[PDB]
Amino acid sequence: GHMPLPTELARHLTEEKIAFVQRSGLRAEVLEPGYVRLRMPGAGNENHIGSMYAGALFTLAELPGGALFLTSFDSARFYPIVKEMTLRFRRPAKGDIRVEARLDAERIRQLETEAGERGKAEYSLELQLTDEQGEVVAESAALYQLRSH
Amino acid sequence: HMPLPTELARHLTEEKIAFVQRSGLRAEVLEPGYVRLRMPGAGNENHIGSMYAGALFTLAELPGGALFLTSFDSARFYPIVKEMTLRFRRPAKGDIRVEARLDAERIRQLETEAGERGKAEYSLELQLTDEQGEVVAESAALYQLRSHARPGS
Repeated sequence: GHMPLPTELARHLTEEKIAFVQRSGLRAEVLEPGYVRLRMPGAGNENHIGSMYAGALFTLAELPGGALFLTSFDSARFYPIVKEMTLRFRRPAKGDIRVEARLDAERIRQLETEAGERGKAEYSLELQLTDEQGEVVAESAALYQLRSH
Repeated sequence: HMPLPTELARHLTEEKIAFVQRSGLRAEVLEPGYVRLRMPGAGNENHIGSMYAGALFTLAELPGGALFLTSFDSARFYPIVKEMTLRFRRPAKGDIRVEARLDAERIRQLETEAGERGKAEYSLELQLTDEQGEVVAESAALYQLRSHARPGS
């Protein structure tokens, strides 16, 4: 079905399940069906020139893929496969950086219909990572393949 | 010649950036125009039995900075990554490695252009491999070698 895990529990999962992610201090601000918002703290994630390291920005952009899948898709029937991800670093990322990712229920229905019928469906997430002033510091594009069990 | 002695270059590569240090990334070879790094599988696993995508990205991305440390005046210039594509080929199990190079001539062209114009771009197209030599991921990235601007300018 599409019943997401109880929120508070899902937040701990998102922030702690993967040690690599847990060590970065990544926090989940919102975990809803069709909408996730995460925050990567600047502290501890700085690079060699006073801004967020590219790998931390990548992690922030990558996580919504799995988080949004769990809150929006029927995980008992399908599973996601990430084919590739592209990051564009537009400006120095200073302070805490956030990202929002959306996929409405209608889109999920179309995708799962296709995945169910043909065995797989392709979809993507194009996100904007923003700083405290709302400026876009980086943009990501991730190509996913919805696969049926 | 070498812009930095080996142990110092290795220390900077593995520890200058805390995010990288925490991952346990190790430099196997660091020389002008050539670097080889290794990301341990232990501690970098995702929830499904293979290396987390973020660890793969870090391994694939760092060669840009490592080559900078071994090939250029690392006080006069600094590197930045502009854009990068990472393609996942198969679950990455065990320790994963990557190697990258810049020929002598390209190094000269880059420092000259960065010195005269303030910036110069260089790209890297790399393959990450597991202990059996299987290609687990492939990346393409654009970096910029930049000179420090004069404060107040």
